[PDB]
Amino acid sequence: RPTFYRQELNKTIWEVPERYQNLSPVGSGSVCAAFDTKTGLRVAVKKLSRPFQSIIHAKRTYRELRLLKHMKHENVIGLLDVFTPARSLEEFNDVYLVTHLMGADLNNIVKCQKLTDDHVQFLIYQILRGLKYIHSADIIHRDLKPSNLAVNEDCELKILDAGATRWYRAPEIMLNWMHYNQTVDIWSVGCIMAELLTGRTLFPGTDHIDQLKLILRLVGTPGAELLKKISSESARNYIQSLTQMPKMNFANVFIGANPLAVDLLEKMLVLDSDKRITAAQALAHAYFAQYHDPDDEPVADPYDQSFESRDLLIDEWKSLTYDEVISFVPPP
Ligand SMILES: Cn1nc(C(C)(C)C)cc1NC(=O)Nc1ccc(Cl)cc1
Ligand SMILES: CCCCCCCCO[C@@H]1O[C@H](CO)[C@@H](O)[C@H](O)[C@H]1O
Repeated sequence: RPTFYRQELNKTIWEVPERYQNLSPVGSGSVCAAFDTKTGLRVAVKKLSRPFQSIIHAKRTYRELRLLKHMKHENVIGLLDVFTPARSLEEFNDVYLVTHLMGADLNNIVKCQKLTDDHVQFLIYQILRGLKYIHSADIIHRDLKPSNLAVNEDCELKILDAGATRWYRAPEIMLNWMHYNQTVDIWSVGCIMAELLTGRTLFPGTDHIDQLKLILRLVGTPGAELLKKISSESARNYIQSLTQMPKMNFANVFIGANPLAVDLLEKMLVLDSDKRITAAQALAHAYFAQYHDPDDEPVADPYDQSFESRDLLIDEWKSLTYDEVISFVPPP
């Protein structure tokens, strides 16, 4: 145990190792920017909010620590440190996570700077590279969106999950298909890419039903091959009565754009999730010829997520989370 110190920021009490100095809030879990003295770099410190209040909250805390500890990739958020002031399992009630401070997210970059095709290839390439890694650990993001993409002054990017919200969501998630293959994240990428190319939100729906309406206007109402696969009689009938929107020609939609960018978008923005390009396939697409290195697109170690099936007591999840804090080994 290093030495800790108390400070109040925005009516929140923060107890951190003296290692971390100059704390100033960035967001509300609550996040502070800090100076890491041992390494002399700026970091973000997140104080977990009510981590062990319910069984579901306690499992989320554990899930969050388990995940961040596992993520070891350039284009994915990584855990620099995890600490608790607690001297013992009985004293355990707060969790803090430490990661790189990246100065800005992808909205910010898009909403005032017009991006070149080269900017788009590089930024999307990095999202796909990080996604290949995420997906190889049998993890699905489910909420990919520009605010979950941190970007530095070299436009190097990492994927995170900080916790408008639905403009990037796969149509199957908004019909609560409740199965979801990993290509839901690829839908999200198509939406992000289109917006980097045009500077405009692809599907800026006002509410849930407007969202879907806008999606179908571009990609059309489901074709016969898709409808064939819908096991739910009600879902089928919901779908089949809506006016039968034709699939738009993307070349006629994304006018100024690289024909290779258009081809890739067509392969990502498919209603049928069985037919969407995977992260690994997308990396070898010609759009990214300048960036693609098949020997530098690493996959993750096996990730044991059997805890996901488990129904445990708050204090069990708490103890399990406490073990993970203790076993943490900081990066090189
Ligand atoms: C839950 N989750 N899932 C992922 C992915 C899927 C991107 C690996 C990442 C995370 N969690 C986070 O990204 N958590 C997090 C913690 C501290 C800060 Cl300052 C910012 C974010
Ligand atoms: C309004 C009509 C929207 C239909 C879009 C949903 C089609 C998504 O695609 C479906 O996703 C499932 C994964 O969850 C798979 O099991 C199916 O095989 C696949 O076709």
